[PDB]
Amino acid sequence: NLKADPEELFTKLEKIGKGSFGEVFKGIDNRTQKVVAIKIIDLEEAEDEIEDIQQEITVLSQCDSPYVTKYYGSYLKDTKLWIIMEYLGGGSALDLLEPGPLDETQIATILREILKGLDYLHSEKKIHRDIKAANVLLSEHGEVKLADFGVAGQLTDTQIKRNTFVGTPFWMAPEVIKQSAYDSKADIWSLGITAIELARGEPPHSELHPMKVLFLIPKNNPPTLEGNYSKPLKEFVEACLNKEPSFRPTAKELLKHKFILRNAKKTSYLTELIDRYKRWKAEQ
Ligand SMILES: Cc1nc(Nc2ncc(C(=O)Nc3c(C)cccc3Cl)s2)cc(N2CCN(CCO)CC2)n1
Ligand SMILES: [Cl-]
Repeated sequence: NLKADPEELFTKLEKIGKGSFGEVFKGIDNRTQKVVAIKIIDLEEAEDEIEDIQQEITVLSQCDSPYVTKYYGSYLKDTKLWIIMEYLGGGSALDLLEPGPLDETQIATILREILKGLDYLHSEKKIHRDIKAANVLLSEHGEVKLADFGVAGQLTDTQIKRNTFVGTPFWMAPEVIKQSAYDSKADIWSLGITAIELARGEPPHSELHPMKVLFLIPKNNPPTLEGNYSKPLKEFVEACLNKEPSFRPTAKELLKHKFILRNAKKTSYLTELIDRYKRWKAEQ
């Protein structure tokens, strides 16, 4: 369902990011005047990532959830491919960390919405494989959605596990680094690392070279959350960061975890964080 002539339907506005894959622009849906995000990739300079792009578009085209960035479509325009998504204006969860620490209500609220996204994806037999705060985006009023499906994987009846080495090293599950047969439980490990990232501001080993953690993670005991945090938060992290994937809970099970039930509140309260970042960035 590749479409054509994107500028008949969208207005391309200013660059807002990226990067490695391509360049990302703000845009307008001319039909509704809603704002969109447009990733433009020139495919005559592709040339190996082309297979990954095809996979990314496939995954995007099959997702339909409040907890995953809304996909408008992929458009051919001469030599270039336009990947068009809803624009979320609140920043990423990583951005929201920059001015300072979160409290456990904010951490639980964000984790609960990530979990609803993971529950959705995993129920569709999809694996995100790059869960981290940078890939968790917020609307300007605090809605929280998963983004960047650039390395997302799909399980099928004939392929019940993946084994591809993808992800971001600090957040990668040990079985992914080992290139063992793995599934959605890899996302649950990454969620654990993300919980530490939300609590501490950065993942375990964050001051080491990424290549070095590739040997450390499979060997070392799993990270724990250290510091003056509630016991249920520490337990939530511990549950996620089990070396044996089958011992990790599902996303569905974690939604009922004491940490989430006791501390998560309305997403609209996250506007406080969004405002904090806006103030901070304006003074930086
Ligand atoms: C880089 C960036 N994106 C933003 N919102 C997005 N919504 C959806 C996105 C998305 O779907 N991208 C994407 C695409 C399009 C294809 C493949 C894969 C992916 Cl990941 S990106 C907001 C933002 N700003 C807001 C907050 N700041 C001001 C504070 O003062 C800074 C600027 N900056
Ligand atoms: Cl928004």
